[PDB]
Amino acid sequence: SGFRKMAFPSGKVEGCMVQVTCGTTTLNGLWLDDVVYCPRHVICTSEDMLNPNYEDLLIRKSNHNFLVQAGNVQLRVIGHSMQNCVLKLKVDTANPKTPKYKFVRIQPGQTFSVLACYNGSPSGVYQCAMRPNFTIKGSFLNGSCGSVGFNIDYDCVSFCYMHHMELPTGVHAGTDLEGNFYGPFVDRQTAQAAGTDTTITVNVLAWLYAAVINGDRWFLNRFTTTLNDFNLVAMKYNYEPLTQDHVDILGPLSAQTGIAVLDMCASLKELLQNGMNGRTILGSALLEDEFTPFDVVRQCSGVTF
Amino acid sequence: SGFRKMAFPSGKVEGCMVQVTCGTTTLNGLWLDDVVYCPRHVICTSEDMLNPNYEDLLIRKSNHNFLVQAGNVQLRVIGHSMQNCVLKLKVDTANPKTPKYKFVRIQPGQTFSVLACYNGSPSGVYQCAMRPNFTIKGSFLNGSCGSVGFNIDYDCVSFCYMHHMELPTGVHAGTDLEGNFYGPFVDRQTAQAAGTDTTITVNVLAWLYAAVINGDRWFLNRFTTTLNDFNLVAMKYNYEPLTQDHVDILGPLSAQTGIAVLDMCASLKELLQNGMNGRTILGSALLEDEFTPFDVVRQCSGVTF
Ligand SMILES: CC(C)(C)NC(=O)N[C@H](C(=O)N1C[C@H]2[C@@H]([C@H]1C(=O)N[C@H](C=N)C[C@@H]1CCNC1=O)C2(C)C)C(C)(C)C
Ligand SMILES: CC(C)(C)NC(=O)N[C@H](C(=O)N1C[C@H]2[C@@H]([C@H]1C(=O)N[C@H](C=N)C[C@@H]1CCNC1=O)C2(C)C)C(C)(C)C
Repeated sequence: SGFRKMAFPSGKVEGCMVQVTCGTTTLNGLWLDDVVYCPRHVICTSEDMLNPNYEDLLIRKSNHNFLVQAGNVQLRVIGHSMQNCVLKLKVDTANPKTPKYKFVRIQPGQTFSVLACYNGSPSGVYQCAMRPNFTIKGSFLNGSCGSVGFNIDYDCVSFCYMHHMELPTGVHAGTDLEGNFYGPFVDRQTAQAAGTDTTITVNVLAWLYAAVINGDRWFLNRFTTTLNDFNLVAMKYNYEPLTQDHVDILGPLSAQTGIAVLDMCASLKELLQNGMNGRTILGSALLEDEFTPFDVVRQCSGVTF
Repeated sequence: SGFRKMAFPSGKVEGCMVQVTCGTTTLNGLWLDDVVYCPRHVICTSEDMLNPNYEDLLIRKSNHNFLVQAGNVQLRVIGHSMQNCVLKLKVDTANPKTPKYKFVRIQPGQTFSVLACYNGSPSGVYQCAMRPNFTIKGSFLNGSCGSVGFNIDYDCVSFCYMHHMELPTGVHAGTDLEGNFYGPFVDRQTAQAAGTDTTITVNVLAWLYAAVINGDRWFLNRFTTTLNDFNLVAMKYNYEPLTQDHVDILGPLSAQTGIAVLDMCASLKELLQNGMNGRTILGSALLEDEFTPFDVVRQCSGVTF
């Protein structure tokens, strides 16, 4: 037992991280087969990033201007193109450590692991959620761009995020691996605003099931509610509407614990209306919304990769 | 910016994880060069674990009784011995993925990453602290034993923990890699008690520096204190004494922020005496003590491996 914010093992992704340098700018790239994927603002000076014309800056680069390094080994670049906000650098060597992989675009509310990197080298791994406003709460410094987020399923790495930029209050924004931003953001150093964030209701419920599985049961009340009445109450506390799709997804945890989802909603309703009264749940004084239902099952059942 | 509970990249350790099976019991082992290290209770039946004589049970095992599997490949066992609570299984094949490594015994208050494994396969990675009562707050299920905790320094993996057992309230206990338990525990399924835990004062201060670095400054007051007066106040809140060694270790963060350690102690003193008044620090409603000073610098300066 015990319940921790757990990240995927990062070895498969570590074997794909490289360093990309164009002129004076160095960031991280992802090397899969014979292609290196990286953020397009590697081609920028600091001055360009205030208002870049990426197509124009790329036209004046040639293959040899991109210095790509896997550890202590330069990879020779033999073609290049831009896809949305990422560059694809074709190299003359296929990465022998390439995992089975997919590129996926995740949904708000879903979680993934981030391998933060600098100069092509891994610094650490942590778990994030795609917030409803399409930002993530990450930990990123200068040079971290090109770091990727991912999930693993058996042997298959699903890449879903590449890091590009930071927003007020330590908030981060990036693209999927086709270079399309999550959220209404562009890769330009100019004022842009995130939408209001909201709490991921289905993840709070998953985490309350994790608490019950761990023996933290004090918050279970004797009541049920309707889905409609729960959503009226949760709305003023800035919680996402709970849909029937969410209820079905919570099925395995509900069936395992013997606690109907709507009965857990009645307990959450009371927590939202009355507070915690100075108690904790799984050691936390705040309700937690960055564990999906699958995260809870994965951790409490010991799924491996 | 941003501050997350960050684990070390686990790839180097993933390449060392194997499965060990003796009779009906399967757990994890660590394969370095031509030796597999694993917990000795792999040689137990469930009944033996109530009161095992490990020396006696080991005498009736021979090399061939240990089934060691690296992925889909059986490693042939060619010798065996017991060192304290771990077994060393000598195999006929050196692990070609062996990192540069060391075995170290960590101190209470220090942190490390855990790669939780089942059947020799990684499930997830998270960061833990060795509590002052020599337990850790982990996430471990049946079959997780042999999972290891570690730190990385440049290229060198320092292994410091191997998992053996669970204590009341989701608390975990294990050994260093010479098989010596942390704390007053034995590997026997019989009542044993942990000591009272206390809060790691120097880590709380490190985390408050991380908060300042991140712009969360509301708790800084205008006061200083003496080391003696701080420790009198912290004692009734079940905080560890802060020593001059701790103050020196906090030097880099103090010098970086321009906040004398004893000035930060005066701020912590006020938090302990007055509470948070409904505010958070780095998103948390509780003071956090599982980041060391080096963890803070590593994250906020982007150290890589
Ligand atoms: C106003 C608005 C809300 C839009 N915000 C910003 O302007 N934000 C900027 C930013 O992020 N950038 C400016 C420039 C880069 C991108 C960039 O520097 N990315 C780093 C990659 N290595 C990752 C950063 C570095 C700091 N922490 C990270 O996460 C591009 C092309 C947008 C700054 C101010 C944080 C530098
Ligand atoms: C009373 C006391 C405080 C001493 N506690 C226990 O008895 N605790 C026991 C326990 O842990 N064990 C009993 C038996 C094993 C060791 C063991 O089952 N280890 C698992 C390795 N794969 C890891 C466990 C499995 C559950 N979660 C883990 O962490 C040995 C030899 C001590 C039980 C009750 C949790 C099973």
